[PDB]
Amino acid sequence: ALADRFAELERRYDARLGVYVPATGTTAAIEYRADERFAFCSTFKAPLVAAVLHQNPLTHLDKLITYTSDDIRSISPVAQQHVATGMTIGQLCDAAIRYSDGTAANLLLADLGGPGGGTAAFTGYLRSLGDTVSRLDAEEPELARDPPGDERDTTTPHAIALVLQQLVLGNALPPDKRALLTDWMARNTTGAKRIRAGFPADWKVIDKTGTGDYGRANDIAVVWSPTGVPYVVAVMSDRAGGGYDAEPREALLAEAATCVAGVLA
Ligand SMILES: CCn1ccn(C(=O)N[C@@H](C(=O)N[C@@H](Cc2cccc(C(=O)O)c2)B(O)O)c2ccc(O)cc2)c(=O)c1=O
Repeated sequence: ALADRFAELERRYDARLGVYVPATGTTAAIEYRADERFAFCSTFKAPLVAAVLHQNPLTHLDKLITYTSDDIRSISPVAQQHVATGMTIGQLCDAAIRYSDGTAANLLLADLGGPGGGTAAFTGYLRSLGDTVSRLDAEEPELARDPPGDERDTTTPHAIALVLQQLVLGNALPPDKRALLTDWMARNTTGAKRIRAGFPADWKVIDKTGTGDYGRANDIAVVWSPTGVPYVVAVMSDRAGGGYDAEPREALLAEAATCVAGVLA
């Protein structure tokens, strides 16, 4: 069944794969290594934006943040182009999710305040959603580079799925803020070859990707069936057998997602 197919994907890509799809009223949970730890990588940027939204009025989105070239210490497709002008908190949220912008993520972490440049506050926000598992210990780009087995900067497919479920389908955020998070994930630019590539075109997919060393490739998504039925899909992977320089394999995530989509259809 599904377990054997996931295991064959692991063999095919020389990878470790984790999958979680929460149960619904009519479907069973799908789980494969769902309670094993995997590095967040940039998937944390989605609940990070939720934390900032939660903690502030909507007018906070229009606050201008200034930063320097030396502040850019991670891949930052949007922030690279706005050193002179700055970026608003809302623009940083947009960039963090839609382009996986690392400087935007670090500035949003800083905006949360507190120890660890915001990382403790972020972890605290997850705790407020009942996630006692995940932890963020570093900012970008260090958080994507911990050795396999290190618990720093890790979550589990199970844990992050339940968090994303509350944020997008639940009531963790009031409707107006929830709609912002959902819109940013819906217009993500980095996910076409991952969960999106596993679901037929008549399914809606919103997502946030993560990529790291040791061949890390993650994607977390909410998907809607052609009749409007929602599901949460978390897929995480690494290729520790290839060492630090191992190439991430998007096709592994696309194949895993295709397996999931077939079961959910
Ligand atoms: C100081 C210079 N330096 C050094 C290392 N570094 C870094 O490791 N970045 C990982 C990363 O940002 N990851 C974010 C993802 C990201 C964001 C934007 C683009 C890309 C891309 O691959 O094109 C990837 B996240 O935390 O998941 C990363 C790790 C492995 C990769 O194959 C790609 C990027 C830097 O960004 C960096 O600026």
